[PDB]
Amino acid sequence: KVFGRCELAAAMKRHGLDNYRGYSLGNWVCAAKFESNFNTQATNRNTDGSTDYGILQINSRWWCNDGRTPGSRNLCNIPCSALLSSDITASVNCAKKIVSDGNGMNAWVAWRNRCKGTDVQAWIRGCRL
Ligand SMILES: [Cl-]
Ligand SMILES: [Cl-]
Ligand SMILES: [Cl-]
Ligand SMILES: [Cl-]
Ligand SMILES: [Cl-]
Ligand code: NA
Repeated sequence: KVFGRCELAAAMKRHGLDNYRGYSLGNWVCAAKFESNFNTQATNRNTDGSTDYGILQINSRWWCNDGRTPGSRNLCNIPCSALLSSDITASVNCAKKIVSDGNGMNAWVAWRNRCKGTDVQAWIRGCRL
């Protein structure tokens, strides 16, 4: 599923991601825009052999099991394919664990490079929230 901007903002808010660990909704919508272009089915292979999955490009190196990242962990205790569903529940719950692990949203390199320090509120402007 490819979300619309306001549609994703509404879903993220409903799942309690807005202001989670101090990060406003705009930060999460911005991260998703540049990680996946709002596409739940997004996948990308990393140089080390792991793969990033879903709307927030969660890495099989640490967080999910895809059966093909030898030596990796599964800290969210989910198949990586669950991160590709049209329902973003699994992605949100995993993202909450990632952003809680000490480095905040810096875990998402696209957020650090393209969202951090910018007018992130622009990403939710105009939406009926
Ligand atoms: Cl915001
Ligand atoms: Cl594996
Ligand atoms: Cl393969
Ligand atoms: Cl959803
Ligand atoms: Cl933080
Ligand atoms: Na894994």
